[PDB]
Amino acid sequence: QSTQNTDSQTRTISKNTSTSRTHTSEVHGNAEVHASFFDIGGSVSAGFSNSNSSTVAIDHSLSLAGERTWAETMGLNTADTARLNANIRYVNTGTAPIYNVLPTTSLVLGKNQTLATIKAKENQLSQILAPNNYYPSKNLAPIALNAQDDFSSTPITMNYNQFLELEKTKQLRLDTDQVYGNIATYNFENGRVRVDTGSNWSEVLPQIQETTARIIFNGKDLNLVERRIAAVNPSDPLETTKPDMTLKEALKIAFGFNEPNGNLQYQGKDITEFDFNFDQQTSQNIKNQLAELNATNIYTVLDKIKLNAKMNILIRDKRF
Amino acid sequence: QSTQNTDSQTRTISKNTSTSRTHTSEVHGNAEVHASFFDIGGSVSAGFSNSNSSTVAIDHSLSLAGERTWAETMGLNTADTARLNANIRYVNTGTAPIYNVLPTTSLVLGKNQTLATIKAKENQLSQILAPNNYYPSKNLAPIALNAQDDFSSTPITMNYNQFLELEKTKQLRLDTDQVYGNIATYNFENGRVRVDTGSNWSEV
Repeated sequence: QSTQNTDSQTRTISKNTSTSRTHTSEVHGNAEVHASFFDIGGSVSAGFSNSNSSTVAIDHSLSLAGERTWAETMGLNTADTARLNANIRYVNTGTAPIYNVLPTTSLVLGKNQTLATIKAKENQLSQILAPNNYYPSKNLAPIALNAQDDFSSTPITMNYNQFLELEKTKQLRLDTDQVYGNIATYNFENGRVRVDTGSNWSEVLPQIQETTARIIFNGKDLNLVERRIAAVNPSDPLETTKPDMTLKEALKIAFGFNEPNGNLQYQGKDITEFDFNFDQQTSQNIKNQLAELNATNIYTVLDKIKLNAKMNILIRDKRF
Repeated sequence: QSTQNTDSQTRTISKNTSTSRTHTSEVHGNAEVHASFFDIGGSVSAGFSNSNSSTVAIDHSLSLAGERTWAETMGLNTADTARLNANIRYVNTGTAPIYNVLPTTSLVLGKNQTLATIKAKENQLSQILAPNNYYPSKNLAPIALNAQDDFSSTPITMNYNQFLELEKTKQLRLDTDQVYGNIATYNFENGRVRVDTGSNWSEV
């Protein structure tokens, strides 16, 4: 955005000089009739007129011209027309802490046109992220994602059509494609927990998901809580060596379910007040298990339902 | 793309002064015939006319000139006229997982004119890619390949003829020349699977 002002005082001096010459011939013609009481007369005439002129002229001119200009400019580049700066905050809803967190965020315009994929840089790195914590901690203002460069030296650019589409629709989603982070492990020697920057959670997580039943449960104030319980995988020889896992045992050890008087409960609520949903595979498996146990109502046989790897059980409060 | 506006109020004052001189000689000539009931007459004449003139003049001028300009500019560079940003997604149709994936993509205009070969940068890296999985996972929006630089700081540039050919034919293929990635191997000691960044799948 430019502006410009201008003043101009001009002074003009003009000398002028002229000469003229004129030759003018004229042929006059005249006729007349006169009459009296007894006298009549007539007349005829012609007039030979030569003429000659010479004119000299001279001029001076002053001219003061004052000018005052205003100007105003707007420059733009259709590739680089806007810069995104996303305030963000990390959450850890899991059970383990994660160290030196570097989420790979991706900014998405409209439906699924990805403006940019950004791995976090040193400015966005989070040293610790303990479970049920935010970074920065919830009282503090969210961190600024500004840059695409490894060294945080280039703006997250957006082009003209994208910029127009964004101030019209105002739809800018942020995907979390993946999260980098390290494990801190206990050192048996001097008891200190140390972070290995070699090992990282992406090595470990798929291993966990591939060998444990997943249970999502929201009896705690209708926030989803995802636990994973180790469960036998019949086709994998190492995975059969894990202790047998009944669903009731899983609820007890993972979600604080207990039986004060012979019935499963969550704090003061009975298990029957919650309902189960399964992914189609798990629904198939529990189908076969209810078939083998000759039961119909599942709640009577919670202690007899064996869990398996990659089971997914969602347990919701019935009232909602 | 530039635009410019302009205003100009101008004020002009003019003083003028003139003098003139004229010398005009004239030779008049005349002849006449008169007639009455019994009387005829004639006449002849000549007229000597000298003339002399001197003219002084003086002038004042005000001039208010208002001008209003609009202007508009489009700049371009024929080497750097367009920037490609390819949304992409990785698939693993194999049987093993692959770690820290960095595919070497190549953007190809038309038949086989390669616009650019790009190894993935840290932004496009995929930590795990388990078999029968997509990165990012299929519900999420595809990742943005933007840059040619090692540090993701330069746009994937395209020149004018290439830009025209692309908005005409709209043929922009993406080849996958090769894929970098590491193996995670089982550690017999403590049972953890660990990724060796030395060893990689192209060896295997």
